[PDB]
Amino acid sequence: HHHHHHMVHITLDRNTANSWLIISKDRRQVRMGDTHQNVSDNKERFSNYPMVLGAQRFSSGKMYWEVDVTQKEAWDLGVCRDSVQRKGQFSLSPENGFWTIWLWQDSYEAGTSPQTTLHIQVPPCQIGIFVDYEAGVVSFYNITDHGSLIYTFSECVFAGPLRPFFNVGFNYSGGNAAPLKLCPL
Ligand SMILES: CCOC(=O)CN1CCS(=O)(=O)CC1
Repeated sequence: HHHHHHMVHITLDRNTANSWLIISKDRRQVRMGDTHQNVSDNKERFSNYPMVLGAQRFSSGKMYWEVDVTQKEAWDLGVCRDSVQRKGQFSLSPENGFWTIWLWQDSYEAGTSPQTTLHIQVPPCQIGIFVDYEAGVVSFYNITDHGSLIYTFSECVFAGPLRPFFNVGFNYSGGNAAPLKLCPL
């Protein structure tokens, strides 16, 4: 792909994070803590899952960023509406305002309803995410496999400002402690 020139500098928004997440001082890395991280509750925080939003809001244009997922067993990545539900149980679907892919139990799937199987021959260590707001497109790229396409959501109905979306996943196994990292431009 030739989307690299739309690169944007994404930072994480502390105030949206699940209370067990640890966001680095530079706001470029997030990981699961082993306990509550001693922050107050607020209506922005994701309560049920280890999720956080980027600070940036997008309502036009073309945007591209990359995320490092090295040695993780589970994660979700993509974009979501600024107004997604924060509290309680919900599925990641375009109907609920999410355009995402994930890794879970050794398989990759796109967050459609119902979910779609992805065909990845080279497990990615870094994922590229491209958003074209006007075209209604969200695309995912395998940076480890020379930028190969993973998945395209098309005919997206964003219906609001978009935020970068992250889930570091649960660490019940002891094998998913590694962080998500925003990779340099
Ligand atoms: C994020 C919501 O908190 C929990 O469900 C509690 N806990 C699950 C197992 S874990 O992922 O090892 C650490 C967090």
